[PDB]
Amino acid sequence: FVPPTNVRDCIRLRGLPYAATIEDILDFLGEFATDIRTHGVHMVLNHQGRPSGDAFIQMKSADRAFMAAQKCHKKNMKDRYVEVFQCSAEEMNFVLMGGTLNRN
Amino acid sequence: FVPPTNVRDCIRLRGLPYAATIEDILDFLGEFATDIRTHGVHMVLNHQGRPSGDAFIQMKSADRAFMAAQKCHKKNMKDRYVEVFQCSAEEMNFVLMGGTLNRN
Amino acid sequence: FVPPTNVRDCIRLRGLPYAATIEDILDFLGEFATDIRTHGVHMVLNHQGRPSGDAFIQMKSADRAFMAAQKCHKKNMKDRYVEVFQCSAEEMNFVLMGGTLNRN
Amino acid sequence: FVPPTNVRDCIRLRGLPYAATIEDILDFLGEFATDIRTHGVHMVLNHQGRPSGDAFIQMKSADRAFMAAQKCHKKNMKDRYVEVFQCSAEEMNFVLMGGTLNRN
Amino acid sequence: FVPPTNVRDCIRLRGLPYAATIEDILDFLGEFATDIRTHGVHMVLNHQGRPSGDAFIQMKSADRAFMAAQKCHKKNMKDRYVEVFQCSAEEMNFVLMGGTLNRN
Amino acid sequence: FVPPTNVRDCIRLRGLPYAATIEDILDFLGEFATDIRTHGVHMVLNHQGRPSGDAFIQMKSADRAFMAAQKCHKKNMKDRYVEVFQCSAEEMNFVLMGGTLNRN
Amino acid sequence: FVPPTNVRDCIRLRGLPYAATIEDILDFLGEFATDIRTHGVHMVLNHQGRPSGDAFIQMKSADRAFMAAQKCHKKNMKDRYVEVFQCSAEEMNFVLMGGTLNRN
Amino acid sequence: FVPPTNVRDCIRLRGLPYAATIEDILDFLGEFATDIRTHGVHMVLNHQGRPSGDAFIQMKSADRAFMAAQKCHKKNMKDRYVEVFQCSAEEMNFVLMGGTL
Repeated sequence: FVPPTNVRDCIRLRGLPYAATIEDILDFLGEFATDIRTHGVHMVLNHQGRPSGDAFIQMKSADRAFMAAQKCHKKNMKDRYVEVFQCSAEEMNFVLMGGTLNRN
Repeated sequence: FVPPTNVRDCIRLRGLPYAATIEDILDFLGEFATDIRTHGVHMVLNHQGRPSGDAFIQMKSADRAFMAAQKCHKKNMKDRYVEVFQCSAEEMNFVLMGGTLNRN
Repeated sequence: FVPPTNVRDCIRLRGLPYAATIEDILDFLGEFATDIRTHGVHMVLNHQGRPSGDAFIQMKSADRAFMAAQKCHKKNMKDRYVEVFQCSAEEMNFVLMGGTLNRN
Repeated sequence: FVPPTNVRDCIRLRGLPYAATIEDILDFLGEFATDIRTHGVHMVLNHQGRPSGDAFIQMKSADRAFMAAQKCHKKNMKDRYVEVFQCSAEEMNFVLMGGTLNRN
Repeated sequence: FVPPTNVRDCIRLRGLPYAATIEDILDFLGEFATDIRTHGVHMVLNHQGRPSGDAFIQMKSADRAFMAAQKCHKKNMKDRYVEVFQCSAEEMNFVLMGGTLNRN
Repeated sequence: FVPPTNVRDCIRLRGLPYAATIEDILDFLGEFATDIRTHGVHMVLNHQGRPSGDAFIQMKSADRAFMAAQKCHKKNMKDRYVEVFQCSAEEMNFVLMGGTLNRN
Repeated sequence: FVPPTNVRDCIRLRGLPYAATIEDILDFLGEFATDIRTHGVHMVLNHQGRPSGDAFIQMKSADRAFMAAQKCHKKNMKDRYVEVFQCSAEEMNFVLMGGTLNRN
Repeated sequence: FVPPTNVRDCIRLRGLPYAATIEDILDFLGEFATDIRTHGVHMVLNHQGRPSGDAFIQMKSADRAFMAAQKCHKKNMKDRYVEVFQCSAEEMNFVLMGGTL
C-alpha cells in the first residue's frame, strides 16, 4: 500500500521528550503555531498503546507545513533535537489506524 | 445544529494541568488506557489556538467509555480534579472544527 | 465604557511564548528595563482565569512607553514576535478588573 | 512604617525558579488557581530592577489565602521549594512601591 | 532456546504506571521489600531502547518470589493493576540481553 | 579492595530525584539513550534496601560513556542537578553487591 | 590520627538541599530542636569553600544526639533523605579545620 | 562584660533575610568568599532557639575582614540590606554561648 502524498499539509514531530507538554509543542512551532488547522494536536501511541514520542499536526497549507519543517526540523526541545517531517493527512490518518510509514 | 449522540464511545477530559504529559493522561485513565481505540490522543486548542485544558480520546466501545467516565470523572491529576464526559465521535469532531458542545 | 487614553505611560506585551519568564521580559525590553516605574510587572489572566500571553508594564513616562513600543513591537522572544502596544494606566487597570480594550 | 495587616487576602510566592512561567504558578496553586481575584499576577522586581524571585496574588478571601499558603508553602516548582505567605493588599502595594516587609 | 526455569527466585513487574518511582516499587512490595537480594532493581528497556513499564527484582529465595507474586500480582499501584510474575535469573538476564520470554 | 577501572564503558547517575521515573532518566540522557548497551537501567539500593539516589547504565563504548558524562554531568532533572560519572562494570557490580565506590 | 569519639553529643546533618535554611533544619529536627546546646548551627564548606550539604550541631548530651539520630536519620526534607550521624565535638572540630572523618 | 577586640579577623552579618542560605551568603561576599578561614559558617540562634538573622564567619586576616565589611556592609541580599561588621572571634564565641553584643 502507498499512502497518497499529493497534498502534504501536515507535520509529524518525532523524538519528543517523554515530558513534552502542549505548551512545549506550541513554543517549538513558534510563529508556525498560528498556522495550525483544526483545534487538535494528535499525540501518537505506538502498537502497544504507549507513548511513541511522535505527534501529528495539520497545518493551513502545504507551504506552511514545508516552512515549519524547514525552520523546526532538528530544533531543540528540552535538550532533545526533534524531527519535523512534512506529510499528508492520509499518512497521518494511516498511522492513527495502526499503519507504519516507510517514507522518511 | 446539535451533533448526533447515538454512539457514545469517546471521552472528553477537561481541566488538565498546563504541564500534563501524555504519560500523565494515560496514568489518569489507569486500567482504561488499554481501551483506547485509535493510536491518537487529541489535545484541544481553543479559538485563539492556545491550550484549552481539554483532550478527547476514542474508546473501543460505548460501555468502556461509560466505565472510564464512571471511574475517572473528578479524579485528581496534579491537585486539579479533571472532569471526564462520555461523548460521540461527532461531538468530538464538531469541537475539533471549532464547535461548542452544549450537552454536558 | 472606553477607558481614558490621555496619558499613555504603560506598555502591553502580547503573544509572549509559553516559556516566557520575568527574566525574559526584562531582557526583551533591553534599554527600556531601566524605564520601568514600580517594582512590578503584571502577567494577565484571561476571562476564564487562564494565561493570556499578555503582560502590562508601567513606565516612568509616556515618551519612554512610546519608544519601548516603537523599538520592541514584533521583536523576537524565544521564537515568537511579541507585540508591544503603548497604553494608559486606566486601560491597564480596566483589563486587570476583567475589561476588554477595543483600542488597537 | 508598618503596613496595615488586618485583611490578609493576598499571597506572596517567594523563591520562584528562574524558569517559572505563569502556567507553572497556576499549576502550583492547584485548586486555588480558581480563587484568584483580578486578572493579574504581580511579578516583583528588586531595587536594582531585576527579578526578586517573588510574586504577589490577590485571592477572593483571607481564608482562601490562608488555605493556599497552608497547602503550597515550600511546595516544589521545578528546581525550587517556593514559600507561600499570607499577607495584606497594603503589604503587597507597599512592596510594589519599593517597601520592605518586616513580618514573616 | 529455552532459558532455564529450575530456580525461580526473581520477580518481573509489568504494567507499572508511568509515574512509578523506585520508592513506589518498594512500597508496592510491602513486607516483601526486605526479601530483595542485591542492591539493584532493573528497569527494563524495550527492543527500541524506550521504557517498557517492566522491572526485574532478584529475591532471596524462590519461596519468597512465589509469595511476593501471590500477594502482589494484579495489586493496585496508582490506579494500575500491576502484574507480578515469578521467574529465573536466566530469564531476567536473557531479557536484559535482548531476549523475549515466551513463558507467561 | 579497589574494583578494577580499566574499561570505563558505564555511567553512574548520582542524586536522582525522589520522583524520578525511567522516562525522566531517558529524557536526561537524550541523544545518549540510543548508546545504552543492555536492556536495563540499574536503580541502586542502600544497605537498608531503600533507594540510594544512584543508578548505573552500561553504554556501548567508553567513548559514548565519556560523551554522556561530559554533556549530562550536573544537568537538571526535576528538583535535582544529577551527577554523571564514567566508571567500569566492575565498579558498577561492586556497588550492586553492597560495595562503596570511593573513586569520584 | 583518628579524632576522639568518647563523647558523642553532636550531630552531623548530610544531604541537605544547598538552599536549606535554619528554619528548614529546626523543623526537620522537630522535638530535638530544643535539645541544641549552643546558639549556633555550623554550616560546612567543602574543600573548594563551596556548600557541602553538611551541618554540625552540638546537642545537650550524647543521649539526646542518639535519639535525634534514631528519629531523624534519613527522614525527608524537601525530597532529600537527610542523614543524621551522632559524633563527637572533636570529630566536628577536625572537619571544621579541613579533616575527613573515616567513621560512618 | 565586653569581649576582647584586639584581633578583628571575623565578620558578623546582621539582618539576614528570614530564609538566609549558605548560597546567598557566599554570593553576597563576592570575591571575599575565597578569604574565609576554616570550613564553617556559624548561623546564630536567638534565646528562643529560632534563627536570629546573624551569622559569623572567620576570615584569613583582620585586614580581609575589614575589606569584606567595607565592600558588603548594607549591600542587598534578597529583600534586605545586610549589615556586615568586622569583629573578633571572642565576640563570635560570646554570642554562640548566649551573650548579647
